[PDB]
Amino acid sequence: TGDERFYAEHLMPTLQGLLDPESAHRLAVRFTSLGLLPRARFQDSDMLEVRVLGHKFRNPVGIAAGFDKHGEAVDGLYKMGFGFVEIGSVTPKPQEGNPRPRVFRLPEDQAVINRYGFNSHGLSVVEHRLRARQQKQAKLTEDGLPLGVNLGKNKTSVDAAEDYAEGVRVLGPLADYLVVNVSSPNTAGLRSLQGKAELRRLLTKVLQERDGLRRVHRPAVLVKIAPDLTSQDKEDIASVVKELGIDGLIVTNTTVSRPAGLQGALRSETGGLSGKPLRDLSTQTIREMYALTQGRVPIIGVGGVSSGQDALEKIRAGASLVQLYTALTFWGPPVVGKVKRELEALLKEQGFGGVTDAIGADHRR
Ligand SMILES: Cc1cc2nc3c(=O)[nH]c(=O)nc-3n(C[C@H](O)[C@H](O)[C@H](O)COP(=O)(O)O)c2cc1C
Ligand SMILES: CC(=O)Nc1ccc(-c2ccc(-c3ccccc3)cc2)cc1C(=O)O
Ligand SMILES: CCCCCCCCCC[N+](C)(C)[O-]
Ligand SMILES: O=C(O)c1cc(=O)[nH]c(=O)[nH]1
Repeated sequence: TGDERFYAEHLMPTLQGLLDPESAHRLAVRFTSLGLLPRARFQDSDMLEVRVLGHKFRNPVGIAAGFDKHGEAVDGLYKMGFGFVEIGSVTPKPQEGNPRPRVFRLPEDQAVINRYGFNSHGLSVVEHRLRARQQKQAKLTEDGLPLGVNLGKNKTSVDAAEDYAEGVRVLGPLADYLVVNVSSPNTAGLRSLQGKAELRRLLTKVLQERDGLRRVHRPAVLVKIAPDLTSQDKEDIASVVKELGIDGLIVTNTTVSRPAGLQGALRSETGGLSGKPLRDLSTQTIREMYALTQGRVPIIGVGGVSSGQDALEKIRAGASLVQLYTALTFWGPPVVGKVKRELEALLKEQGFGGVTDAIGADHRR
């Protein structure tokens, strides 16, 4: 029917009652890849346009990594209304991830816990999948609909930095921006790459490889961090980011914390928690990183965004763009248009000429 209320109150609840989360996810990717979606309707206004990372974004709402892990539904996602698409978290070689079940719903908390473990088709498969639509994407990007590629590492890799280096060389030429994901809570020792010494070495290699690509194929490089960092960790990341000239940060992957108050029966499953319970922890992390980097480093805010208010709070905290995933798993496609519509209304209501004017607003009051 293509209606917010119908999807949230009937279609989605029914779907989740018939299919486990991973099955619903696979089914969703299929329908999305085929463009079988409800009306978009919402028309992006000039107010939502953002210029950052060397690109124009029709609107600041993107689909976070993890929904389209292998780059199979990019075009369908733009059709859904996202201002930008970030694909997967691709590992050099293909790998299956953890055994099932590996993802769980916490309906009473509007949250999800996942421990997929980097299931990925691998760089080669994704490379050819993106090459098949490389020129179509070039036009989309020019039209204000950029593509991001999230890089991960193989479970059995003996050289983490080389895994990311490979990703930069293979998919960097096909992306507007690359994401060095060192914040997955489901890969042993991965988060330790967020440490100062280890991060500096890793990012120096990544940036060298990126700089070695032809200008037209030279993507911006961002680092995606966890919401569970100590104050010391954040200070160190900010320092390395400014020292190396990292282009941006994606703030907050899922959390390994289990906030008091979770009601879901599956709250104690191992994995990263996403959704509403993560929202403010992520917003506060965005706020801190913005201040530590003097507002000079673009931030993509993500974690628990399901409304215009959620989006604006992250923008005012310092995010230039935001992403969502879990909200889509509960409310369906209509949630994209809802967030954009509510965000536009709030911007006007609060006297902002547009999204750009609101970025980091809280720090100036
Ligand atoms: C099932 C699932 C799979 C995910 N896979 C990835 C991934 O491969 N790479 C990554 O950087 N983040 C991944 N994420 C994290 C999301 O990109 C995002 O940082 C986090 O879920 C917070 O946003 P949300 O509350 O809107 O879901 C995943 C999240 C979920 C729920
Ligand atoms: C862990 C995870 O990714 N879960 C999920 C991921 C996606 C979805 C989904 C998203 C979009 C539709 C859709 C698409 C086209 C037309 C109409 C509806 C359907 C299902 C549901 C879940 C879920 O847990 O239930
Ligand atoms: C992904 C399973 C959820 C089932 C709903 C599929 C909705 C079809 C939307 C109809 N349409 C393409 C015409 O807009
Ligand atoms: O593949 C996964 O398990 C995964 C990766 C990541 O970066 N974040 C997450 O929540 N899950």
